[PDB]
Amino acid sequence: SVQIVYKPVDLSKVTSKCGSLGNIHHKPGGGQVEVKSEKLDFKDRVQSKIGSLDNITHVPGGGNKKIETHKLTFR
Amino acid sequence: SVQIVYKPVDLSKVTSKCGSLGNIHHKPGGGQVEVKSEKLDFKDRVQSKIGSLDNITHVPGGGNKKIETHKLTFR
Amino acid sequence: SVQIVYKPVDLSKVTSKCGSLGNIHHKPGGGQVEVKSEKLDFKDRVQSKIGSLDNITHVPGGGNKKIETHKLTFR
Amino acid sequence: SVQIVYKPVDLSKVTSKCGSLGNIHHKPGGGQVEVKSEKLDFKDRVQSKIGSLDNITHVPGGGNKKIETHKLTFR
Amino acid sequence: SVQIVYKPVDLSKVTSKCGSLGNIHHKPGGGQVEVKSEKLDFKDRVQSKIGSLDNITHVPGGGNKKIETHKLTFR
Amino acid sequence: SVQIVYKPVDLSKVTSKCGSLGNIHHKPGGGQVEVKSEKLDFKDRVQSKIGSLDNITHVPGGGNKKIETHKLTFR
Repeated sequence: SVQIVYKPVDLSKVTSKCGSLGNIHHKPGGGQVEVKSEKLDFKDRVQSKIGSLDNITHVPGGGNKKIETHKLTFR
Repeated sequence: SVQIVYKPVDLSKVTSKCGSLGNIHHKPGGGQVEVKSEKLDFKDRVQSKIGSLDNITHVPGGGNKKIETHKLTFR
Repeated sequence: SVQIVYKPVDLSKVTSKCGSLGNIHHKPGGGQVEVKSEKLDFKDRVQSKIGSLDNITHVPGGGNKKIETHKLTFR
Repeated sequence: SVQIVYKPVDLSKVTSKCGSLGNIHHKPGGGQVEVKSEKLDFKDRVQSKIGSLDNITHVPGGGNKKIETHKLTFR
Repeated sequence: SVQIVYKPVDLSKVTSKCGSLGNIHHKPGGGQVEVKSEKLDFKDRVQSKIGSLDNITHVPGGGNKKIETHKLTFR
Repeated sequence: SVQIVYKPVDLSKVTSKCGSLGNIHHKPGGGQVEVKSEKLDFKDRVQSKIGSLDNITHVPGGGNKKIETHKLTFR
């Protein structure tokens, strides 16, 4: 016969104090984008992008990530 | 015969203080985008984008992510 | 006694042929203008301009200037 | 006694042929202009300009200037 | 007694042929201009400019300048 | 007594052929200009410029200058 026991335990305190978060700035693609094209011959899929794209400005006043995982297999 | 036990336990306190979050700015695609095109011959799918796109400005005054997971298999 | 004579003469033909004037373009101030200002103290005249201004696009299909002048003094 | 004579003469033909004037372009201030200012103290005149200004695009299909001048003094 | 004579003469033909003027381009201030300023103290006139300014794109399909001048003094 | 004679004469033909003027380009101030300033104390006139300025792109399909001058003094 089989006897199995699991006792995970945690208290942890993942913390982040700030007195004053200030004055973040972000200027992607300030400048000028130009794209000329003549006599182009494609015989398959095309994807294009031009300009400012996919620009993130994440500012988590927190941003305290915490993660956990627990597997327990038996055959 | 089989005897199995699980006891996960947690108290954790994922915290984020700020006194004052201020003054975030974000200027994607400030500048000018131009795109000329002449005598183009496609024989398959086209996707295009031009300009400002997909610009995020996430600002979680919190942004305290927490995650957990628990699997328990038996054959 | 005094005897004075003036005989200016001209035929000149100031010419400009074009077969086809085409396709002029002009994009001033394509981009973005921003102007922040805090705690400014003036004790005299101010002039300001912001943006697109005073942009000319002269296109004289002719533009044949001709000029002449004639003074004739006596004391 | 005094005897004075003037005989200026001209035929000249100031010419400019073009078959086809085409495809002029002009993009001043494509990009982005930003101007922050804090705690400034002036005690005299201010002039400011920001942005695109005074941009000319003269395109005289002709542009044949011709000039002349004639003085004739006597004391 | 005094006897004075003037006989200027001209035929000249100032010419400019072109078959095809094409495809002129001009991109001043493509890029990005930024100007921060803090605790500035002036006690006299200020002039400022920021950005694209005074940009010419003269394209005289002709541009045949011709000039002349004639003085004739007597005391 | 006095006898004076002037006989200037000209035929000259100042010419410029082109078959095809093409494809001129000009990109001043492509790049980025930044100008920070703190605790500046002026006690006299200021002039400033920042950015793209005074950029010419003269393209005289002709550009045949011709000049002449004639003085004739008597005391």
